[PDB]
Amino acid sequence: GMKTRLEQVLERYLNGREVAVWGVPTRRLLRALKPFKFHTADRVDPQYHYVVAVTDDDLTDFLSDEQSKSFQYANDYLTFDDEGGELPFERMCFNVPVGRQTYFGDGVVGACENGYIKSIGQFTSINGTAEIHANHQLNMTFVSDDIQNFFNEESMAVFQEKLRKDPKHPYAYSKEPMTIGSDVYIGAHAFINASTVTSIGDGAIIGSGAVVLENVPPFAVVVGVPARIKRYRFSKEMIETLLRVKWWDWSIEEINENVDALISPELFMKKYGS
Amino acid sequence: GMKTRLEQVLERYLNGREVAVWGVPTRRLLRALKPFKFHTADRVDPQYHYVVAVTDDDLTDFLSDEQSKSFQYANDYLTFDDEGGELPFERMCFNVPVGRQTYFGDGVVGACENGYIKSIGQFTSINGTAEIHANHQLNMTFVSDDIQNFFNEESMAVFQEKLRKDPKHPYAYSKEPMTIGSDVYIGAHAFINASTVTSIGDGAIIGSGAVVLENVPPFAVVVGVPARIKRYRFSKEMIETLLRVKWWDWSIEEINENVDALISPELFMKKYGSL
Amino acid sequence: QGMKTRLEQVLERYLNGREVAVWGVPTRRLLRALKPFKFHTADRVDPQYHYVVAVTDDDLTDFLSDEQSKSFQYANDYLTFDDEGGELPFERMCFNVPVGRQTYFGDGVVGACENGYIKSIGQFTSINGTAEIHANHQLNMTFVSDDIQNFFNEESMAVFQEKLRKDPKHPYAYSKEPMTIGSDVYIGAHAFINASTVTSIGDGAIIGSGAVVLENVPPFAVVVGVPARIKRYRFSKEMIETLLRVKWWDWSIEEINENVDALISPELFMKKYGS
Ligand SMILES: CC(C)(COP(=O)(O)OP(=O)(O)OC[C@H]1O[C@@H](n2cnc3c(N)ncnc32)[C@H](O)[C@@H]1OP(=O)(O)O)[C@@H](O)C(=O)NCCC(=O)NCCS
Ligand SMILES: CC(C)(COP(=O)(O)OP(=O)(O)OC[C@H]1O[C@@H](n2cnc3c(N)ncnc32)[C@H](O)[C@@H]1OP(=O)(O)O)[C@@H](O)C(=O)NCCC(=O)NCCS
Ligand SMILES: CC(C)(COP(=O)(O)OP(=O)(O)OC[C@H]1O[C@@H](n2cnc3c(N)ncnc32)[C@H](O)[C@@H]1OP(=O)(O)O)[C@@H](O)C(=O)NCCC(=O)NCCS
Ligand SMILES: NC[C@H]1O[C@H](O[C@H]2[C@H](O)[C@@H](O[C@H]3O[C@H](CO)[C@@H](O)[C@H](N)[C@H]3O)[C@H](N)C[C@@H]2N)[C@H](N)[C@@H](O)[C@@H]1O
Ligand SMILES: NC[C@H]1O[C@H](O[C@H]2[C@H](O)[C@@H](O[C@H]3O[C@H](CO)[C@@H](O)[C@H](N)[C@H]3O)[C@H](N)C[C@@H]2N)[C@H](N)[C@@H](O)[C@@H]1O
Ligand SMILES: NC[C@H]1O[C@H](O[C@H]2[C@H](O)[C@@H](O[C@H]3O[C@H](CO)[C@@H](O)[C@H](N)[C@H]3O)[C@H](N)C[C@@H]2N)[C@H](N)[C@@H](O)[C@@H]1O
Ligand SMILES: [Cl-]
Repeated sequence: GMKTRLEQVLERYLNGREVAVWGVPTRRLLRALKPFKFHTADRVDPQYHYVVAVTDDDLTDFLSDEQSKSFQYANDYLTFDDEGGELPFERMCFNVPVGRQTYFGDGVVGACENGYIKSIGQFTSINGTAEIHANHQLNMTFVSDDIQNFFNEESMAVFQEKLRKDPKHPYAYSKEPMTIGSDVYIGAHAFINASTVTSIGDGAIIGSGAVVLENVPPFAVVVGVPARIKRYRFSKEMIETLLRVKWWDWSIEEINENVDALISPELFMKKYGS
Repeated sequence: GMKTRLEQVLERYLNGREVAVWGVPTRRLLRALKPFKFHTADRVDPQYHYVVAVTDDDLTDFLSDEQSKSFQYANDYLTFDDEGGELPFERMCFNVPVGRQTYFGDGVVGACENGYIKSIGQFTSINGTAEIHANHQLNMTFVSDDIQNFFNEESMAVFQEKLRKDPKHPYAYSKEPMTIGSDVYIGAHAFINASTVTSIGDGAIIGSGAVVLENVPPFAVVVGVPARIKRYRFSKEMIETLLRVKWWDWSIEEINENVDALISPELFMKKYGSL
Repeated sequence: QGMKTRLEQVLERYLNGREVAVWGVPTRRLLRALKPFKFHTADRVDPQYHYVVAVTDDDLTDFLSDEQSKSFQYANDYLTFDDEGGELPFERMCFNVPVGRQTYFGDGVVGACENGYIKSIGQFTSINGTAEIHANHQLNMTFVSDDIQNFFNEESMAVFQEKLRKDPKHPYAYSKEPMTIGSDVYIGAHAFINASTVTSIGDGAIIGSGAVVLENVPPFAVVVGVPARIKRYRFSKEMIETLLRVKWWDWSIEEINENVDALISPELFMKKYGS
């Protein structure tokens, strides 16, 4: 129903080639490949073939073969098992928009599937171990969720009605899915609570181990259990300039023309601050 | 003979059907499928077939397939590679009893296999990243465990004898394996120390990131590194009542008959006000 | 790669001209490692003629529960293909990284060896599989992303690398030594060590579960917390000094067994080696 990462890349780049499967195929992979022509990879030529590596180990083996030298990433090959891997173009993850050059792990892929995330910006870097989950209801006698597997139609109706009016947003009910900005960095073993967080601002840094229970302002650096603001990456004038310029939506050419201002915040302020 | 999750479900529900394997069969699967007829899934019909998706992606595929619309969870299908998934009936994980509708990840599966856990309650929800490990010996010149691979039988015997006497339970020696109660909730990146914890009480909530180094009282809410008690979910009076009522052992029929009391603590204390 | 996997180094050392019997579903990567050898799908296996390679841990568990495994000895006659961080009875390489005997860690630390963040990991060291070791990205530019560099032309890349190599805060662990992780070190679950700011986890160090380690851990220090702080040292300053000279973790196997009384009892260790 919803285009996988691989499905989006093939639409964009397969360009009528056949798919050369590198590695042991899976049922999920074969279903995704039914509309196209595909075969077990043997001799591969990027004029004729698109290489799908099934697992990361498959990709590792393929990138080690001399036959891969003529294949360029995403344009001519991809890994099937890496829904959170970044791409050179804006993509969808389970109906969540994800910007260019943004990566995350299966925890966040799940959070996208669970409806917890509104979007993830560009050039955002999320450690694979990050976790994003909602709270369960905290205003009933039980805290379990799978208890509802035992609920009949009537029990489940009252259960849902009280979830729906709970202002603490159990299961992120009746709140906005959170936006994760562009140029965000999230370190290892971090948690973001989907019941109380709607906003991880542009440029925000979430340090390793941080348990993030409330919104992170743009370009704030938060650490600790629970996450506290340690510092801001830039002055407020530089932050508001960054929020107006939005360099993370710049074209590739634009990124290179102004590389100097991207590596020097001082020149960035100088060029764009007024 | 320690039975997988899948074997326990097949024993209960297969009901003379044939197993239809949805996905690539692994050796762990074929060892588990030994007492049953099975084939590679092609056309399936829950009248003659119980479908075993091997991986999570296999189940995703199967459930995306139109042949699945007639298959009920656990009754007619299961994922083999999810030893921690919840079930509608009480089960074993490495001979550790697990209540109904309780789920957890591979780390807690590993804890069951390592012998760290006596039992896990009903309607308990444990994030898949939770870790439960014991301490190594802390009173020896060395802290390694795998050094013992180099011990000969006599060396190993003195090593084991000191371990068995250690009051601080390295490798959880000489202590009770821990209980995890019912209606327990454990967040992401949590840790429970198997050497120093014997019980996660009924109804406890363990916050994300919490490092749990001592017993968590029933219905306590613990957070932090290390975990400390921020509050209890219910009054002192309600906790005693809950511990007597034990709704988590109720029948499905009782859960629906008394759902009003499950949904409102206020009503629960009226209904069970005089025990 | 140019570089030998753990399995490649084990076969080189012990295969001894035998055929490889594959226990489990082979992978394309495994089949490439096995290419120069005669190999086959494990049916009946005999350690005189076969070396068993289990593909996954699940396969290893299966093999070791099969009666056919009784004759096979760890590493000498069988290994797991996909356990690059597992322990070995001899010192080995993980990518460019020396790793001592009976030392294990998980894929996070494997990745850290591949990234260039680790100089060496000592002997008899135990690292929980969830441990993470990563560096900081640049903190003195307009952006913090790394994959933005996938868009850099050659000129853009050059000014980017130029500034990075001048940064005294070591983004991507630039301009610093890769960290050494000592011998007889213990690292608990959900621990993090910052490769930008740490160059040394001393011998004997204990890093507790949940710790965020932002600076060097002295030898035999016990550190906990976010950020990690020293709770105690395992031994007195004089025994630490004695341990760092004796380096029992470099001892041979017979030495370990002859001196097991000193390894078990720090007090006897001291009377013997402390001068
Ligand atoms: C936040 C981060 C990116 C860099 O911030 P920084 O500028 O280096 O911060 P500093 O080193 O100046 O630290 C300043 C203060 O913040 C604290 N601090 C910084 N990072 C912290 C963290 N992750 N946890 C707890 N405290 C932290 C320091 O203890 C110090 O405290 P003090 O000021 O009270 O003495 C880094 O610490 C981090 O977490 N990077 C993650 C790397 C990683 O996880 N690897 C891969 C994941 S993708
Ligand atoms: C603990 C939890 C259940 C909610 O409890 P709560 O009482 O609503 O928490 P509140 O934020 O309202 O306030 C509780 C107090 O403890 C703190 N706190 C709450 N949760 C915390 C956590 N996980 N870690 C650290 N501190 C926490 C709050 O900051 C506040 O502290 P204060 O007294 O010093 O101001 C929830 O925050 C949580 O941790 N859920 C984890 C979600 C998850 O990981 N899911 C996976 C499982 S499948
Ligand atoms: C660090 C550790 C080894 C125990 O050390 P210890 O010498 O027993 O220290 P204790 O727990 O008795 O107490 C030391 C103090 O530090 C605190 N502390 C100890 N370990 C801590 C941890 N991991 N996190 C936070 N705080 C901790 C204690 O609360 C205690 O209180 P105090 O400072 O107020 O006195 C242990 O706690 C640990 O982390 N084990 C690892 C389990 C694991 O994850 N295993 C899998 C790996 S393969
Ligand atoms: N190699 C060194 C670099 O590694 C990390 O960044 C990497 C990610 O690791 C990688 O992600 C992949 O691996 C993750 C971890 O397993 C998975 O979650 C994810 N789905 C998967 O695509 C992205 N593709 C590319 C990105 N630059 C660090 N942040 C970075 O500082 C470090 O320099
Ligand atoms: N989907 C949305 C729900 O997700 C989580 O609950 C889920 C579990 O995640 C899932 O678990 C599975 O996935 C885990 C994560 O990989 C594995 O560890 C585990 N072994 C595996 O069975 C259980 N089967 C069903 C349970 N209700 C949240 N707690 C809940 O708030 C949220 O509403
Ligand atoms: N079984 C119980 C023992 O378990 C852990 O020690 C084990 C490691 O778990 C294991 O590691 C393996 O599993 C890890 C977890 O997935 C992977 O990261 C790793 N790559 C993989 O080789 C090593 N081989 C052996 C070591 N003794 C505890 N530390 C120890 O106190 C406990 O007694
Ligand atoms: Cl039952």
